[PDB]
Amino acid sequence: HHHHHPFRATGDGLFIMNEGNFQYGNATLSYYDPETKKVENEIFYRANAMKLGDVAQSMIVRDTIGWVVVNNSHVIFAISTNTFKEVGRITGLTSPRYIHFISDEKAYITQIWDYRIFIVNPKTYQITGYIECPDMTMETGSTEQMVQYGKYVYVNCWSYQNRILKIDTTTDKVVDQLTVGIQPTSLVMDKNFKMWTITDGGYKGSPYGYEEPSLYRIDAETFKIEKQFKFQLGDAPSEVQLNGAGDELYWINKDIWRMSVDEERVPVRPFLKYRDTKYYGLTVSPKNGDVYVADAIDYQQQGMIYRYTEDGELVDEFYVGIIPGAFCWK
Ligand code: CNC
Repeated sequence: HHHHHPFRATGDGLFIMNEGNFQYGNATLSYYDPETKKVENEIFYRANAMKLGDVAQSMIVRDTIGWVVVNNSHVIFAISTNTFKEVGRITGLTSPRYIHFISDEKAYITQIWDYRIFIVNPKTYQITGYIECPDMTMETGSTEQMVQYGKYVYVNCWSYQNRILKIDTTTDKVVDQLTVGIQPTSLVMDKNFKMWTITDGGYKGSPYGYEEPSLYRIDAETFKIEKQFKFQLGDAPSEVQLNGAGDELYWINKDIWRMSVDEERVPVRPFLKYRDTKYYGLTVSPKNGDVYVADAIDYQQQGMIYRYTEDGELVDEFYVGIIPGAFCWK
């Protein structure tokens, strides 16, 4: 007829969630093919004729449907992973963080500025319940990333909290907790069924705290801490990630750092050196073993991704949205 055929996502590509400026409404989604090395920006806007919203935080792909969590627009959009077109949405979310699917019929949505985890039925798009976290307020509340062991979801508590919680999905109740250093940022489960989390500093002039941050290996069966790796005061680490095998752990602390999940010690040498910039998100390809590093670079201008081989040679670098912070494989 007339207009050029719409953009489609063929193949085993990569969504990049760009946070945008908080309060400025300029969050965007990007898509990248590793084979083609072509990035498409603003795919949500261009597909739906509608701005993504305000702090685009995270994403999960589930049977060709992508669940994109817009933290500060109080929403999660279901999109086609082929078309990027909205197929449905979940609204009325305090300030969502991450979504974890127990089943098709039930998922948990963590929140900041709330003491509850929301329970939804993804097939109806409806809230089904709430999970009251102990010793938590609406004023300082924070749930974040999740992993499942058996019948249990574990979840780290970040902004002005110092805990990992343990939830029985049979009852949807918190049944156990573990205190760690302040503001654990992230959580992953390795091939040995050990969780890893890394704290940030707090910040200079926090009313909650400012201490030395730490990486923790934790057994999933027994919920006990096995190691701790303490770093410098004024470090502010973030975004722990695993490779596809779950035997190589990576995190951000000025540089990108890498450690085999086996072995008792933090390597001397990073995976990738500091650049007087703000490395901010991170992922590993489950096909290639390749490492993508999201640079926010000053948090103002258009950000960049940097792609490296498992063995540390630069493959590609490409411009995305403002403050890229998270990835999701298709
Ligand atoms: C830098 C930064 C960022 N932060 Co802070 C983080 N960590 N933050 C910080 C640091 C600021 C040090 C500094 N001034 O450089 C740091 C660690 C101290 C901080 C503090 C906080 N932050 C916090 C959070 C949760 C967030 N932060 C982001 C704004 C989050 C950003 C991510 C994002 N997508 O925006 C972020 C990575 C980039 C913001 C920025 O510097 N923009 C550059 C430039 C454009 O500045 P801007 O327009 O004026 O932005 C200002 C604000 O963002 C302010 N600010 C920073 N964080 C917050 C948080 C809140 C709640 C408010 C009202 C303002 C801020 O600092 C900037 C001053 O110019 C956030 C979007 C990150 C995320 N995606 O989860 C998220 C807020 C989302 C929400 N719904 O609340 C803390 C609650 C974390 C904590 N418990 O320690 C805390 C709040 C303290 C406060 N209100 O003063």
